[PDB]
Amino acid sequence: MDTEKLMKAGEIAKKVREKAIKLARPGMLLLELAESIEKMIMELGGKPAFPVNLSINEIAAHYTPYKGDTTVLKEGDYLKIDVGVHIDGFIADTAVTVRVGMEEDELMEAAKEALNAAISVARAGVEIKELGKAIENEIRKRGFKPIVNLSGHKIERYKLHAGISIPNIYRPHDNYVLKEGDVFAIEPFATIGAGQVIEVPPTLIYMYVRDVPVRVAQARFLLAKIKREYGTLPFAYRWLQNDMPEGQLKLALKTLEKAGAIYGYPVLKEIRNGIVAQFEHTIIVEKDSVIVTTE
Amino acid sequence: MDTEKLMKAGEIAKKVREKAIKLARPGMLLLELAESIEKMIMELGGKPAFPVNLSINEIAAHYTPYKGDTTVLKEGDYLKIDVGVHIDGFIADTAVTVRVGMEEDELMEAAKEALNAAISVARAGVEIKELGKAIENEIRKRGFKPIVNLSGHKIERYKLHAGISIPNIYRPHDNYVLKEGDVFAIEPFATIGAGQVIEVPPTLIYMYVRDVPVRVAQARFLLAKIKREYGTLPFAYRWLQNDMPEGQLKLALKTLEKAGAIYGYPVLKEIRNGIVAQFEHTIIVEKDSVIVTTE
Ligand SMILES: [Co+2]
Ligand SMILES: [Co+2]
Ligand SMILES: [Co+2]
Ligand SMILES: [Co+2]
Repeated sequence: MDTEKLMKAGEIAKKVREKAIKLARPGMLLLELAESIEKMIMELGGKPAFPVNLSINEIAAHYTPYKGDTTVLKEGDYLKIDVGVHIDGFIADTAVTVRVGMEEDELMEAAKEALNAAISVARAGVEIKELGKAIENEIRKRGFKPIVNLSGHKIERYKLHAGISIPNIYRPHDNYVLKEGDVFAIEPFATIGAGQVIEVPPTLIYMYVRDVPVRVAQARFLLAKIKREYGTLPFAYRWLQNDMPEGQLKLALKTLEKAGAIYGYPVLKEIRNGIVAQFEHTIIVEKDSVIVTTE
Repeated sequence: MDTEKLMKAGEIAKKVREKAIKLARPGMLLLELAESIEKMIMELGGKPAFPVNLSINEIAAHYTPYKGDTTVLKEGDYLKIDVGVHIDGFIADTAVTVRVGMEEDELMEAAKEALNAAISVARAGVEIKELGKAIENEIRKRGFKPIVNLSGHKIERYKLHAGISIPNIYRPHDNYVLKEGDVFAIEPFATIGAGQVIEVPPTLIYMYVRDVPVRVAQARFLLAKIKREYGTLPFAYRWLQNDMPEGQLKLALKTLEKAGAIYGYPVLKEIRNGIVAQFEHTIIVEKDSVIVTTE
């Protein structure tokens, strides 16, 4: 409803993402990197739209450190930094892949070019299948495979994944027409593996879905807290770690997940352990072009 | 508006579908089969929602005979019969695979069970991803591959493919939640091939997409007929082969395509030419269950 906040969120997302790239040096602790970016988001005037994802190599997405994580970056690691910022619910979602301490390679170039190719065809009145075809052709002509179950997505106020997605493959019936004012995150994922991700432990990210009558008090009040503190945007297990002892925390989240009150987003790994590269920008559809808010 | 028109469309689609199975015998002309099915739809009181698709073996979908087509069913052929009926815009979309002159096999069973699995979990409140998972699990545990770029779809009045899809694979962000009153066609495709379909000539089905000024007169009268008789639902090239000679028809159709008035839907073939099996039903989502309009 207001492009000013979408542009502000995008400007902030761009700034933090570019600083995150500078911090991604061999030896950097992931936890330290994550907290710096999220603090930087704060210091600039926005709130995180979701916890910063730092996904290494075959880990495609949904990895955000936790208090006690000793993972450090290593030279040669294909680190995907996925950052989201929101200004009053208006979101900017962007991502880049850095090969730690090294230079970009062909796998990375395929994902980045696929993104450029989809932005180039996007405008009001274009069918989503057109973006999908653009993305897939760029990835496949370079000898890589697109990830079929991870895609771009429509973004609405306080709703990161609005329902309509922009696949990284051409689907003949993806006939949703981009409308003026539509906000979408386009995110090609390329890999040398099979082209599919699966969920694996641990679950570091969750999202509130519904108020469920939970009996045990500890879980009942956590839902209430999650509810008004995070609302409908994804939150990290890390964000709740100092609020209560880890043991009961894990139990409460489980109880809430088992009752269907919140849903967990387990780490996503490429099925054949193939390295995954990803690039992403958020766009606002205009009549004849698109505005890339995170560029 | 009314679940009654939806129920009515489904009853006719089922009857017609059950008749088509009986006629799928060796030596049957696809053209004879398509014409009989479509005439029966009209005899029963409905109008085709799309032309009867008769897709054999590696041809996954979008094949509908044309006048002069000599294709006949051979014993052993995996015939996918996809039929749709509408009653004043309210659609029933259903499909079955028959191994011509033979009994059902594991490939067909996987697709069928995948469908039954998705339906058993569907009800208001469930995210689309849960249906994707159910489908993918039944196809994969039997050793086959779900088709990644062909899938189920939300159905709206006079809109066969409404935007929201139900994939045959699990995607973690398919979080559209089924709502009471939603109408969807669940359609698992399974194959022994790679699991992906590509577009190949000919284009035997088209669909009116936008009201554009046509400079040519026969193209303009043609578009007038399309808008008048088919509206926004797909139509077969076959349905127009009598209005004007082939050459005039081809050129008028190309002018309309270039003008952006209609969109062509080429035949879909499994990329590694693997046999494709498909089953499909239309469902109306209820509070605690679903009505399968096409059973
Ligand atoms: Co992102
Ligand atoms: Co995204
Ligand atoms: Co169908
Ligand atoms: Co269908």
